Amino acid sequence: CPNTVDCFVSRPTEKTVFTVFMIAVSGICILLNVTELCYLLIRYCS
Amino acid sequence: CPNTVDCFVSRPTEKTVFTVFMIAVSGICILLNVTELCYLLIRYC
Repeated sequence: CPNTVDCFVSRPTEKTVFTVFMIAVSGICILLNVTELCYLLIRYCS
Repeated sequence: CPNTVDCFVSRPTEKTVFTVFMIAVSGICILLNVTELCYLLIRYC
């Protein structure tokens, strides 16, 4: 490409909405897994 | 034009060749007119 070329993405807004949906659900699964992990490690130490 | 575009000139080499000729000849015309300034100031002054 000579110098800098402008390029345009297809459906960027819809892709952002689904990205937010996947990230937020993925982050919740991190909290749920962490909560269960600490629950077991609370009992194991106790 | 978005960002910087590349453009290509038509016959750049032939145009440079003819540019030197016109510049060089006009330099000769300057010297000739200076000579007429000297042969006319020697006669008068």
